[PDB]
Amino acid sequence: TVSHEVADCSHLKLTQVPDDLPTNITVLNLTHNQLRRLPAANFTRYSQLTSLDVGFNTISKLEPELCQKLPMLKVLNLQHNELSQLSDKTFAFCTNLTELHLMSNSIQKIKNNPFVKQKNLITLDLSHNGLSSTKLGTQVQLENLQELLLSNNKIQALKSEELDIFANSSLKKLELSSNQIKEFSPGCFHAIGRLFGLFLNNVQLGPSLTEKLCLELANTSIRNL
RNA sequence: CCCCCCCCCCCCCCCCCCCCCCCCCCCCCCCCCCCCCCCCCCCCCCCCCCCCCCCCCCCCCCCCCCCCCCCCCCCCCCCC
Repeated sequence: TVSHEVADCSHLKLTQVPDDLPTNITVLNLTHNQLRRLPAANFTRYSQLTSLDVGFNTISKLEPELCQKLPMLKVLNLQHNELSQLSDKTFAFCTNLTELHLMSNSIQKIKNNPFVKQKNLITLDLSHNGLSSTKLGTQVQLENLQELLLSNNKIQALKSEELDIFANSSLKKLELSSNQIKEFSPGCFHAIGRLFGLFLNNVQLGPSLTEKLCLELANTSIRNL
């Protein structure tokens, strides 16, 4: 685990996090490991981190006390894990995050409300998940959100009520690639506050569905398609 | 030569309630085993593409060297 300012533990087959590192480290990387559990009790010493890349590992579920100890954590990477369950208190105490990757966690459904308790989030990733609807909450949140990725999901319909959350959000990227959406609801994109870019790569529309898509983009601020 | 009415004690049967003890079924939680699917760690094997390295072979170019063939010149000498 070589580290001078950047802490790297890539491809080192770690089972538990190390406990001998400088306190003032900002980024700590443990990609490509098998941290089966990530206890919060081992991070008493680690309280000055900003980015935490713990992706490509085998974490089952997370605890609220993990980011209690981190008041300055800003990047939280959970790529290729088993975090299939989310709760209101999963990301409650930590709200300074501006980056949150959840690619390939086999997330099935968003139950009630995982993302109100943060307002400074910028980029949200939900690629390679089992989501079938774009509903991520009940009320309106993610005011400062700009980047949203939902590629390689199992979404077949893009309903207007599913995007009522983003009535006051400026979104520059809606990554909905590799999802077999076959129905478009009126006002689905008008519910979005500020839509700037739509990405529908590898998605089977056809000419008629493309025409309906363009009709649904009437009177909006889209820049890229 | 008889019936009736009171009372004690002990029975038997029947309905209700409360106890233990057990059986069957079911619920909840936990453990073990088997099967299916998925993720990650490595160490890899096979195939294709791309890039280089060595050696070698064919063809070509350039510079030659030797030999053969042809032509010209210089000097010397004869024939009529």
